[PDB]
Amino acid sequence: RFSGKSVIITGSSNGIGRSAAVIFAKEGAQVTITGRNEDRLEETKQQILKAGVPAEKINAVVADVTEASGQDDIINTTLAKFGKIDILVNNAGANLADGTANTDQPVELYQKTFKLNFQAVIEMTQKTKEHLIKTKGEIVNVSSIVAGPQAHSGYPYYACAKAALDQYTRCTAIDLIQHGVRVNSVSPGAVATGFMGAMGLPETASDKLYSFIGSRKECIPVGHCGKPEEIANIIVFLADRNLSSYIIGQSIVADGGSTLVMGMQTHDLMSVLS
Amino acid sequence: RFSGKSVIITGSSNGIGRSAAVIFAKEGAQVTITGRNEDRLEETKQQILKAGVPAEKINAVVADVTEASGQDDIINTTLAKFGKIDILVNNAGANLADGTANTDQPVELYQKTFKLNFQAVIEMTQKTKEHLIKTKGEIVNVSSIVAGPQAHSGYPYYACAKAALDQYTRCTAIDLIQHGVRVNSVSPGAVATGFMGAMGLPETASDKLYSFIGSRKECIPVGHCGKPEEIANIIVFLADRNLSSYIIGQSIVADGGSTLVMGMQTHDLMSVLS
Amino acid sequence: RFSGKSVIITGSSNGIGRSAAVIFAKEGAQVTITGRNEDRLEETKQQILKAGVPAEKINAVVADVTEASGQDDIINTTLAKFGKIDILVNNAGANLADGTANTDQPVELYQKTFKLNFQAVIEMTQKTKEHLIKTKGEIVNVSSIVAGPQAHSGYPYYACAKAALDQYTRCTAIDLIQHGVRVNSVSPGAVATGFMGAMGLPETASDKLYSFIGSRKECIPVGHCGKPEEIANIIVFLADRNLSSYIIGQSIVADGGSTLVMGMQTHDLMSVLS
Amino acid sequence: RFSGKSVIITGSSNGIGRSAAVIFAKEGAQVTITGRNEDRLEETKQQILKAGVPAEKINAVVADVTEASGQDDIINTTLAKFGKIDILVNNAGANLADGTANTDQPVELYQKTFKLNFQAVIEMTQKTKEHLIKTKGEIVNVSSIVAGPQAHSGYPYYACAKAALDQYTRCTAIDLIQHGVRVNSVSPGAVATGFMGAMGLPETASDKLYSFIGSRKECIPVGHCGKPEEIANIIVFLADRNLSSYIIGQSIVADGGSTLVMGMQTHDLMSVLS
Ligand SMILES: NC(=O)C1=CN([C@@H]2O[C@H](COP(=O)(O)OP(=O)(O)OC[C@H]3O[C@@H](n4cnc5c(N)ncnc54)[C@H](OP(=O)(O)O)[C@@H]3O)[C@@H](O)[C@H]2O)C=CC1
Ligand SMILES: NC(=O)C1=CN([C@@H]2O[C@H](COP(=O)(O)OP(=O)(O)OC[C@H]3O[C@@H](n4cnc5c(N)ncnc54)[C@H](OP(=O)(O)O)[C@@H]3O)[C@@H](O)[C@H]2O)C=CC1
Ligand SMILES: NC(=O)C1=CN([C@@H]2O[C@H](COP(=O)(O)OP(=O)(O)OC[C@H]3O[C@@H](n4cnc5c(N)ncnc54)[C@H](OP(=O)(O)O)[C@@H]3O)[C@@H](O)[C@H]2O)C=CC1
Ligand SMILES: NC(=O)C1=CN([C@@H]2O[C@H](COP(=O)(O)OP(=O)(O)OC[C@H]3O[C@@H](n4cnc5c(N)ncnc54)[C@H](OP(=O)(O)O)[C@@H]3O)[C@@H](O)[C@H]2O)C=CC1
Ligand SMILES: CN1[C@@H]2CC[C@H]1CC(=O)C2
Ligand SMILES: CN1[C@@H]2CC[C@H]1CC(=O)C2
Ligand SMILES: CN1[C@@H]2CC[C@H]1CC(=O)C2
Ligand SMILES: CN1[C@@H]2CC[C@H]1CC(=O)C2
Repeated sequence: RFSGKSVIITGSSNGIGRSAAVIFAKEGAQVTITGRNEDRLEETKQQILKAGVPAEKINAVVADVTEASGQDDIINTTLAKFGKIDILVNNAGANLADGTANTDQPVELYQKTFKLNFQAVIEMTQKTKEHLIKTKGEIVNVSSIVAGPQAHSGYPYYACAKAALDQYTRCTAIDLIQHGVRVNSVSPGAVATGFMGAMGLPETASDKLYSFIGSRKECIPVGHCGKPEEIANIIVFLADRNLSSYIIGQSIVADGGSTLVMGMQTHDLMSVLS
Repeated sequence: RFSGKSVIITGSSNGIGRSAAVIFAKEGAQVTITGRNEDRLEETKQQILKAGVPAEKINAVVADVTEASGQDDIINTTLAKFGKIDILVNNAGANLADGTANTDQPVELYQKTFKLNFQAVIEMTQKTKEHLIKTKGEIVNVSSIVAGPQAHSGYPYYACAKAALDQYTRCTAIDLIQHGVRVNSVSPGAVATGFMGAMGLPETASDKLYSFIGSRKECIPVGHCGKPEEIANIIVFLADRNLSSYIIGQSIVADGGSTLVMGMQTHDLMSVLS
Repeated sequence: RFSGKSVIITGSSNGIGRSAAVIFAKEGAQVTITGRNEDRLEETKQQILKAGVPAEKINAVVADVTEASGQDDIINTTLAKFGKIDILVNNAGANLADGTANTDQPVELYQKTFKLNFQAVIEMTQKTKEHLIKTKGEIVNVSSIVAGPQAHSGYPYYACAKAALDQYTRCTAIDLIQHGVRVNSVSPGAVATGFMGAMGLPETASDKLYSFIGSRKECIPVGHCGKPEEIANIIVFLADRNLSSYIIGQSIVADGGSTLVMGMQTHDLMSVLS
Repeated sequence: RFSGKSVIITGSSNGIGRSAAVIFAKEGAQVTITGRNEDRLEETKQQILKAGVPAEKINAVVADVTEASGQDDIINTTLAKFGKIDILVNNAGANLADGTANTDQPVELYQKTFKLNFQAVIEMTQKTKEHLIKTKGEIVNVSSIVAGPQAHSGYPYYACAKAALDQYTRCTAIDLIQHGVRVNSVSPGAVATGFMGAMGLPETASDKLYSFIGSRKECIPVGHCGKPEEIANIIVFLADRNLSSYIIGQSIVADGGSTLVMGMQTHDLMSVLS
């Protein structure tokens, strides 16, 4: 339970952020849900309400997490309404696509990619710090296996932003634990959300993709494509001092086993000898 | 909840294994607790009973996990009494000490060390496999930060056994997930248990040690020495398909942040310039 | 030998870059040395000339690696004077300081730190590619143990920039190898150079700091503080396709063993028991 | 040069060891080559003689590295003929096969796999130490990408033995460096040698297998299967204190980029959408 806890979940107007928000709410938390898409943000709110959570325990904020005023709005409204902040979930993120790929992607794409997936995390962390230390709270960042240890050459900026995020999780974890706040992270593998849709893929195509990798053991050993709730459960676990108190500055990989398979292992000996 | 689940926790006559066993039991599991020390095994049983768990839901077995007959006894009695096996927790382990240290420790110490911390894990895994696949169960191994990434030159065999364990967790996870069983692990940092006592340290000395590292931020950033329950909570989380289903073949580090600190970082710039 | 090889070493006006430059030159390579400080760049040129290398083999360029103008001059002058580019070593880097520390360092320091330690690498890589694939050349990046696996909470942006670099090395390595160009990196530990001076420390304080860590085994196990040449040697090995041809997208750690020591290991058992 | 250097290369009767042996010899070192197969050991000696090296510089010893008798002969003959030992390269190793696979391989295969790939290293290290600290020598271990970070479920014991080796390299490196001896390692990926033959594959099948993976970029990004010399080169670099002096307790990965590819990346987006 997170009864009474004030929780801020960035990027909760869809996917992982949404699931996490409903879980926190079902666990008795006062949650600040936010995003840019007003319709989807409303959908998240309705799912929480449908869960039997009173409207006063929900603070929906329409904002761009990369904008200073948007960040301030998210934080100020949660403070005004809940009077404190216990947990910060830096979940908002995306693999920004402009049509280019590989090392040829423009630096402008690099700037925007880092602006969202990294700089915004720094800013939310800095602006939330003082409040988290007054409650001896938590921070849970949402990284990705795209950070490594394998190469993700098709989209280096997104991959490197996450890699930067991981070391930021470790740095802020060791610095902030001094003041009583724990910092950890989750590195998801493939998760069927609106992620590919945001990259430009029609629902029909994103579905085909998630379905394909979810059925190929060399893609996802576990036998199914990740679901938002599966990642949300681990974000919640890491946000629960009572259960994960001894875990500090770590990002637990949740990829159904994807990173445990090499490209060379997709061929079996026999078939190669034929 | 683990209502009805059949759980085998090796090394549950003390420390982490004990805590995990009581948690599983409190969660409604039928637990097989085992060890070599009859008195301590009984103490674990009593703690479970004191928790309000009926005696029929407890299978206490006195055995040496490195002995074939001991392993068989553990497995057979749990099958006879519970009729199935859902979770295997390879927790039994120890840093065997014979008075020597560093690369000079004898190979005989290496053989015994691996016999317990590694070979016994292989054997329990092989003998439990078929039953775990009939229930599409779980395996949770208990490794250690002594496996790396830092060197632990004072006791190379214990350190290397754990390192071997980690790759075994990954290997068996990818091989066994094909048949529906998930395999993960936990790599604890310092935990105040009977661990140092088993190495030859009197309770008074082990207490002084755990107390010292628990109060030095450069030793354990979190501000306290690990408690068995803190590691147990994560073993339980990993044993819960419903919550950690997408985590496969991973060992989550729980060391209060110890491995995040370098030896060179124990000196601050100013004091060095003085 | 690098006879018939055109090499560009950014940040070769001092420290590691300087050493790398003199070795490449001694091995018969046409070398382009660069930096912002003309006095020190001249000193580098001087050491190369003293090594018996003819002036027509050395192309000194004053430039700011973060400015497009500087980048273009570095590349164009080499192409104009040497007609091609075989090796590019992204050595330029620094832990920018503004007096602030920890998670409190301003985003402005972040932006400047990344522009130098990461964006400059992206840009030099993008602008040199074409010529490197022309000669089936090499790329050697210089990172730092500051990227991980330990936390470096005092200067997060410098740490995270290096963490991003490492994933960039991997991404470009896998992307550019299909065009015949190898990408690798070296992650140095502490090395007595002008690094600390650039941070604001007078030579006396710098020498003191370096001497101290070089004499404490819990700081640098190898027994001495690293010297520029020790890192230059491995940069040269990685730049020599004839010798390291099978190493791809890797960053070899050269820290005299620093990352192999935990902060907790700085205290021996007996000291604690008293 | 290794002029005035006495070098022991276990497993130098074939593959990587053979290549390493010829290079060391070409660099003017007194070399001790060893193996069990006298025919192949002779072939190694022959290549060294053909390289212009005098017979008094080469000490061929027939021995089983897993037997104390063999270990003592390897060491004593070198000391008797060359008077000292400067470098020890633990190259001997093999993925022992008995027809079984996966987590089902018997503990008996485990014991044999570890005795060769791990215990033999412990023993050679313990028995050579004294002489290595006498000359402030080097130790280079040969591991494998088989240790991780990916799973290698088909042959767990060989994989785990290498994982144990890596932590042993780190432990002994930090322990032996205080006595002036450097310990490092190289983790090769696929390399066309007699490795597959030892596993039971006829030369034709072996050549086919090696050619296949060397031509598929998702298998070996670099474009070719590794050759013994490519690994020997890095072993020699690590054995050359004059060049790698600052590298301690590290195992550089030389797999032509294999570990940088995920099984999921073997499928491109467009192929999936159709
Ligand atoms: N899906 C996958 O396979 C993986 C996802 N991840 C991580 O998960 C997160 C994304 O969620 P899913 O993963 O659920 O993605 P979508 O389901 O892609 O969710 C994106 C979320 O973040 C928000 N967001 C994106 N950019 C901005 C912005 N500039 N300002 C405010 N909000 C923004 C979206 O808001 P709305 O659209 O209004 O803007 C939305 O709530 C990222 O941190 C991502 O890296 C990591 C690994 C794999
Ligand atoms: N304590 C710490 O700081 C850390 C502990 N760990 C891991 O935790 C586990 C040990 O528990 P704690 O950690 O709680 O240790 P103790 O509290 O040391 O518990 C040891 C447990 O394992 C059992 N055990 C040991 N050897 C054998 C054997 N041959 N046959 C049967 N049972 C055996 C003991 O049985 P009884 O004594 O009868 O025999 C007991 O239940 C190991 O896996 C260890 O590596 C990992 C990192 C840190
Ligand atoms: N020293 C250490 O302990 C470690 C160093 N490293 C890496 O080594 C590199 C730094 O070299 P040393 O290590 O030799 O450092 P200094 O000896 O600090 O050398 C810095 C070098 O880079 C150049 N440089 C810095 N900023 C710029 C800029 N904006 N434009 C052009 N050139 C610039 C300097 O040129 P001049 O000042 O004219 O501009 C100089 O040649 C970095 O990549 C750093 O991260 C990694 C780990 C440890
Ligand atoms: N080939 C590959 O793709 C990879 C190889 N490696 C490592 O390379 C080494 C093997 O060499 P290649 O790689 O050249 O293999 P083979 O070409 O397989 O060479 C095996 C070598 O070790 C010796 N050897 C094996 N078992 C014993 C024993 N019991 N006693 C004495 N010598 C023994 C052989 O001697 P002879 O048979 O007389 O006994 C021979 O010189 C191992 O350490 C292996 O793990 C790591 C990764 C990949
Ligand atoms: C890197 N890439 C990200 C997350 C896993 C993988 C597949 C996908 O669909 C999006
Ligand atoms: C390696 N060593 C093990 C576990 C953490 C560290 C301290 C201790 O007391 C026992
Ligand atoms: C790697 N090395 C460490 C931390 C940053 C850099 C400079 C120094 O003096 C100590
Ligand atoms: C590293 N390399 C991989 C797996 C084991 C070894 C032999 C081979 O042919 C492929």
